[PDB]
Amino acid sequence: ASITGDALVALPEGESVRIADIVPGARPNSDNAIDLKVLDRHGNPVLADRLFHSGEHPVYAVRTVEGLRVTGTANHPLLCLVDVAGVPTLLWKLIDEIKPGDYAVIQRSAFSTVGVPGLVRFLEAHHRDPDAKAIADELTDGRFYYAKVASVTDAGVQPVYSLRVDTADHAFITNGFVSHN
Amino acid sequence: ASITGDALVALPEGESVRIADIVPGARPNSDNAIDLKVLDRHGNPVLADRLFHSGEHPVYAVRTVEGLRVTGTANHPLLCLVDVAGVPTLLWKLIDEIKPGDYAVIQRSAFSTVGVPGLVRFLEAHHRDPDAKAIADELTDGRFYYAKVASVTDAGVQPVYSLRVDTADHAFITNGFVSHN
Repeated sequence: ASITGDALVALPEGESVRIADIVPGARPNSDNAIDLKVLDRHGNPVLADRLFHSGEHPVYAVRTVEGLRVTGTANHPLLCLVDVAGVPTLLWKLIDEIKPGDYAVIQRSAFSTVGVPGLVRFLEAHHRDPDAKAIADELTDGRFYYAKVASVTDAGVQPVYSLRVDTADHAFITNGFVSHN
Repeated sequence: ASITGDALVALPEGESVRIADIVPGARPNSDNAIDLKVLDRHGNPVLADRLFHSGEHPVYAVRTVEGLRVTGTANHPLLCLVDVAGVPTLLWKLIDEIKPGDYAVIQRSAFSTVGVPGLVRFLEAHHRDPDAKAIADELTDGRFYYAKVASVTDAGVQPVYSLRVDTADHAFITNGFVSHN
């Protein structure tokens, strides 16, 4: 939480909706019950049960080398591909902490460059790490794309929204980016 | 139904098991209850509740231009990309009917060339077909690969197996190929 009203929330069947339109005319600082099917971290349909309009807050624009962009608050978490002691790990980073060069995870199903950054060296260096094969599988999922962050810029103060998704993961797709509730 | 005991059944976490090993030593012509999580048509975990060893039957080897191969009976259904009046449609074809040049659907998650054959012409020709966008989405899923069939050859008479998957679709992954129960 939270992102700007223009973010497109990925829905099933190649469909998508701006978050400000899920509860058209939602009051600022309102907790609204909804029953929406939304794509999760893997592009699979999951249930979102609350639309929160959290009022207006300072917001920052994260832009990708490819031109993708998402605007949300400083503490809004986006899933990034992080190098943790040699192992490429999928981890939530707050917008606050994203810097150019970071790799944000993109869910390709949200639409209707080359390789997992650092997987090769990881494989040849590790590989016979019992979970090296399980790791490779997840990173390697064909629905993922790793976009290089170009810039995180101040975007002003804006009305800001979030969803509540019924999932242990609590993630949804906003402009191709994997967002946390 | 049915395929040869060597077919690898795709399981979650990059794991896989030969179908003859799900119920080691299963009797020929036996209906066996199991509780196995298996990947479905999209690489998502689904429940398989029966392992059938259907005795020995004539079997045929379907080989792909890339070298992929699956061996099963004449009436065993494999999901293929078929041109139905200009629209690339995912349809079950029996091994009996597969010919070189056909495109079998491969689920990439079963492992740990270029483009949807005929989608472009379909898009430029159709596109503003209300479901043209929903269609493009499914065909376009990053987890799919379309392998060109090179040959369907007689493979002899062999003990043959099948799973029962708890799904309206009734599909499972066998050697990368999307098989029907």
